[PDB]
Amino acid sequence: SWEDQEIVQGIVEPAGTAVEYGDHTNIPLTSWNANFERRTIVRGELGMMVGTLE
Amino acid sequence: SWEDQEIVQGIVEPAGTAVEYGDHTNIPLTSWNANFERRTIVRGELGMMVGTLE
Repeated sequence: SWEDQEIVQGIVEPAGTAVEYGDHTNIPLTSWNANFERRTIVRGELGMMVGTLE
Repeated sequence: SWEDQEIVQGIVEPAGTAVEYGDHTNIPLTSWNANFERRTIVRGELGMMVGTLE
């Protein structure tokens, strides 16, 4: 909006590996991780000056 | 028109580079420059002379 300072984008990485089944074996677990990437806004200005005789 | 001396064509170069915006910063100014390129007209003459016996 030209007054804001940053633009944010997210990223999520899932994780988890399968295991051979067993009745009494421990249950393996899945999970996920989250990261964010930010970009800064740069604003520029330019102007002009005009006289009368000019 | 074969009697004029020059043919003139204009050229305009704008100028001005932006700067980062600031609330209390100096306003940058754009401008322009003008030049006029001239080409000279060249006249050439050729004649003939015929005699009676010739």
